[PDB]
Amino acid sequence: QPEPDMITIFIGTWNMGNAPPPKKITSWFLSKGQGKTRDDSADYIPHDIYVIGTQEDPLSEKEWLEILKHSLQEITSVTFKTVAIHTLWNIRIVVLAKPEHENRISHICTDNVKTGIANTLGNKGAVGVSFMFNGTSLGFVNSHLTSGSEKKLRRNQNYMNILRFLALGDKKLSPFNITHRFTHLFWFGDLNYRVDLPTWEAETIIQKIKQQQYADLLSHDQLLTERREQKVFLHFEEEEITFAPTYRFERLTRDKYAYTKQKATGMKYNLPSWCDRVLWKSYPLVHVVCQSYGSTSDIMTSDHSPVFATFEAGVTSQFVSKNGPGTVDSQGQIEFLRCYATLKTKSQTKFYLEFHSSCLESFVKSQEGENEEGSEGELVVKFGETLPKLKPIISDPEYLLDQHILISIKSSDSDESYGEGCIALRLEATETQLPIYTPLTHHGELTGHFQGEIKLQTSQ
Ligand SMILES: CN1CCN(c2ccc(C#N)cc2)CC1
Repeated sequence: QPEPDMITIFIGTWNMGNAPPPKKITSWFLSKGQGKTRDDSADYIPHDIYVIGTQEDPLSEKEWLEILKHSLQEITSVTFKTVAIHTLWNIRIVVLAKPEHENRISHICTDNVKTGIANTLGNKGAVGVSFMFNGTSLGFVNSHLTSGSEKKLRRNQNYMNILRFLALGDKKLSPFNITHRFTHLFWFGDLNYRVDLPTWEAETIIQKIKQQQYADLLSHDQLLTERREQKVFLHFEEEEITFAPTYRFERLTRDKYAYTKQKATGMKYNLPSWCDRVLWKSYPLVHVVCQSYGSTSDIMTSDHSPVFATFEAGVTSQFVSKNGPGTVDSQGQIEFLRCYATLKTKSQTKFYLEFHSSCLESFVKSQEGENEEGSEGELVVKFGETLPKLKPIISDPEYLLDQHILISIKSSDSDESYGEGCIALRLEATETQLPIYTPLTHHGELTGHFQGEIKLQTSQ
């Protein structure tokens, strides 16, 4: 039985509007409805992993697991295994996998973050799941962010609290938040960003939707515009949206958007919006292709429509050589030449680097770099040719070229990370000096850059 080098992952997000689902929800798992939909010829082919995010979910974990498993069994004739289920209030994540993957999945983690303080603490936040699939780390975040058209900044703050405080993945990666811990990170949910047009334009917006003319609406989508201005979701991707806004519908039809202010809305308008989203971030030069992104048309119990996304994702095998794991492979080495970090910090402390990777027996601390002043005010930390030679556990190029090195730049004074990034070892050549680059972030905000050259030696 050969180990896979690709899997397909289903991501679903649905705000259920505190109503039980209808008897049939198979269209969701089949990526059928509006948008980028899945070919009919694939309907019987199971995805490898299904990740279901709900919000305003009124069901018990048991009730929802029974509907999900029976749904997938009807579609695929496969009885899926439950990897994980985690619920915060009415926010839930379920991870299901094909039975053949049971002994490929390990290190399962779950966590939640509650957003807001006092007033604003009590129903919004996120749940997450991570695990290893053979040699590949996978993370999944289902978030229900702050509602309301005039709260995009709150949403962006909820995002930063969730990425700072959701504790998933390998805890040995202590300098790194969830945006660096996984080969593939999927973030989805009722993110609650709105189409930011005047209230008086509600019927115009509805007209545009009925004509399937989304361009003038998406140019005012707060998630796209906030992302464009680097206010939120920096270094994440989203597929092009080609489906109608998924909120706010009259229940039991999809023929009507209910946008007018009501006591039940706190006298807020809910102009038609793409509240329900799927985004991802994968390490550099790993295969990840979105194969569907859309909304269902036939599930109408909620004032939101379910959203689906599917992905091809590269995975690697759990590699064993004669040498590592449990020792170094002297035929392998990673060298760094002419490296420097450019930091936005106004501070003057010394800095050192930490290199973290599952290709190393443990993380490596560098010597302190030399601080200089950039021509436009910046701090430049020069490492020159001073960085340590990294000793991988396995030298086989079939393993080593698939790996990644996480970098943190840390203050000598405080041992606090000022910036985190990631370098792919998927190089154009071995035994050859080649440029490398990563942006550096801290709490998911840009703090600098790391650049230089790498020289990778494999056994070939
Ligand atoms: C690195 N890429 C991902 C983020 N980018 C964008 C572009 C347009 C909008 C809009 N509207 C939002 C984000 C640039 C390309």
